[PDB]
Amino acid sequence: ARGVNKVILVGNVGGDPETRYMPNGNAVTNITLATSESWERTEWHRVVFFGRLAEIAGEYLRKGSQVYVEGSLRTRKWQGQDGQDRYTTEIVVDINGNMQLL
Amino acid sequence: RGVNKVILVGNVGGDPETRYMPNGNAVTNITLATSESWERTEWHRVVFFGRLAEIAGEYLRKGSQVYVEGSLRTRKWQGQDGQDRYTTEIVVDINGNMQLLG
Amino acid sequence: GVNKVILVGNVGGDPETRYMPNGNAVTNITLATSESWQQERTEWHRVVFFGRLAEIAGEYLRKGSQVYVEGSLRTRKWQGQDGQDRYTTEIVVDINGNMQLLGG
Amino acid sequence: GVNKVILVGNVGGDPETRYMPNGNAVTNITLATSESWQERTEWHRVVFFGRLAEIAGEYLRKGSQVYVEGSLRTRKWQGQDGQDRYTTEIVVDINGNMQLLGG
Ligand SMILES: O=c1c(O)c(-c2cc(O)c(O)c(O)c2)oc2cc(O)cc(O)c12
Ligand SMILES: O=c1c(O)c(-c2cc(O)c(O)c(O)c2)oc2cc(O)cc(O)c12
Repeated sequence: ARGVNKVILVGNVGGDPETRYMPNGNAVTNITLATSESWERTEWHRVVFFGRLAEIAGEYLRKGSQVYVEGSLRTRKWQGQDGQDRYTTEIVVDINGNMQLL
Repeated sequence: RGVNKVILVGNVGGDPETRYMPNGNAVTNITLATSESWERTEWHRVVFFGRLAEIAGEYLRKGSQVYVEGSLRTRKWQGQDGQDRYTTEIVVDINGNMQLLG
Repeated sequence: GVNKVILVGNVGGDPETRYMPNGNAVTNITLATSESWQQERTEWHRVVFFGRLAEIAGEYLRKGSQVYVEGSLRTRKWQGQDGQDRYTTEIVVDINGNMQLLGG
Repeated sequence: GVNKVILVGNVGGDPETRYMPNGNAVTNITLATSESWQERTEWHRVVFFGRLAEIAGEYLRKGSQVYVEGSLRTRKWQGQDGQDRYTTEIVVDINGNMQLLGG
């Protein structure tokens, strides 16, 4: 009927956080997060924070910061300037998730 | 050198597609639906490797409820038009887990 | 830090739910998880729910129900009737956690 | 079923590592996680086996921050009987994971 959709990541922040405000005006910050698994492959994650965690992320995270993150997966549908249909899967960290500077 | 973990419980979207590579090894593919009701449903591309692939292929059907634990991998590809596209999947292999529910 | 527990298993007996003056509900179960490989070892967990999930658990869980549970670990200290220190570690599932009835 | 625990916190004292009749290492720590609402800290008994036991023993120290993923095992034991006692531990072995944090 309904399910579980949970993501946990520990890794290093790719560049400085980009935080912006909606009209509301609630904070949304964006980062990319690198995790690596060795047998080396590194994996880049698009993490987006909302609400209090957005402000905290925006304030405290920097390029190279190590951080723990817990959220859920959302794939957004969007259009390129040729029309078409593109998709991006992100890790949404909001009130139902968590973040910890490490 | 990071943590990259995904846990999902949801219902399988269509019958599993399983195929064999050279080497004699199974890879099965499903889509998995998770929903949070106040309703939004989220579709996940899950791909299994190794023993779990055979087990998935054999036991999962359209509508099956299943628990899944894997890690996120986004694959880059050029679409027929010149463009870069990305597909993020949940890889469930020896480091992950699956459990048929019901 | 982070303190997180995820369990899928079968409920051991009927839930025991009770209400405080407030009221607010608290329900208790035991939950069995097994790893098979001996031929199986089963592990018994003391899970306790608070708030909305407590009512939902109380209502919907029964002996034998399969359920998913996400909470955090709390270990309670107590003196037993021999005067000795005892400890009980529970999985607390509250507003920060989650529960999902499985099957149909 | 599924029996999974994930913790991030600070190690309570130096790790205690010991070796078994074979050669295999087992190391023990306590791990503190805290939530402020103004604060409650929770102490976890974590026990490592195999490679992670050696890595834990070598690299973890009092105050180290670490990520840990394991499963819950409650052990029965006598000790002094006295009486029989029970202790729930987080077992981190080949099916789990650990990551030293900080840099
Ligand atoms: O899984 C969940 C979860 O973890 C939290 C959460 C919230 C916090 O404010 C925390 O600090 C925290 O650690 C967890 O909320 C939730 C709320 C839901 O409606 C449903 C969920 O499934 C979760
Ligand atoms: O999460 C897991 C994990 O880390 C390992 C693992 C850990 C090590 O330290 C190793 O050297 C290794 O080969 C595997 O096995 C697993 C096996 C499962 O069935 C399920 C899991 O979730 C894990």
